[PDB]
Amino acid sequence: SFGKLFSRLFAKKEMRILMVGLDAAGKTTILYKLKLGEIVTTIPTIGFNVETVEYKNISFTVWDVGLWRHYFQNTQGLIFVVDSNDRDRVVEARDELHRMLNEDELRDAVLLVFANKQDLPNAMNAAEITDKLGLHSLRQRHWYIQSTCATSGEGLYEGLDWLSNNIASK
Ligand SMILES: Nc1nc2c(ncn2[C@@H]2O[C@H](COP(=O)(O)OP(=O)(O)O)[C@@H](O)[C@H]2O)c(=O)[nH]1
Ligand SMILES: [Mg+2]
Repeated sequence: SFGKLFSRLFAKKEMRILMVGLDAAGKTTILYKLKLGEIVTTIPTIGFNVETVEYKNISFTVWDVGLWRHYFQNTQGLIFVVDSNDRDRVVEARDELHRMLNEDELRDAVLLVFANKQDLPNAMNAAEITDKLGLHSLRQRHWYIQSTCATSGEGLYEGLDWLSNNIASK
């Protein structure tokens, strides 16, 4: 499944794909669903828990948003996970997304937004999320938004296919 997607990137030097988002967005769930290796938790500085899956030359690195700079230098992809059902935190998610995009060291990173929890009845759809995250206003960035249900895995392949293809082409 996902392994073949990411083995496209074999030619690259050691790289990072950062996946961030507010607490409860579904990040840990997605990491587990990838099935690309054990999720290992480290605490590099007091109060800062990082989860990492190392698959071949790729480190999937996950923390909650809402001294990160040393991680950015080899980050090729940025995945931003939003709870599509959490209307009351979408403004906060927009702010955290754009602060991340304001980091000079992430200028060239490819952006994948997972609009997660699409299984939920009252979830905002991907178009609403796009509007509310100000994605249409980005002009230099390569970005894509993908509707997902992390607990079933639905949508993960499609979004990761896009992400890996976009990094690979560089
Ligand atoms: N309904 C629904 N629940 C989800 C989905 N993805 C994750 N969750 C749930 O949301 C909660 C938070 O997930 P978690 O992976 O720990 O979020 P994290 O804080 O971003 O690491 C858990 O109860 C998950 O089962 C989804 O697509 N749909
Ligand atoms: Mg988590």
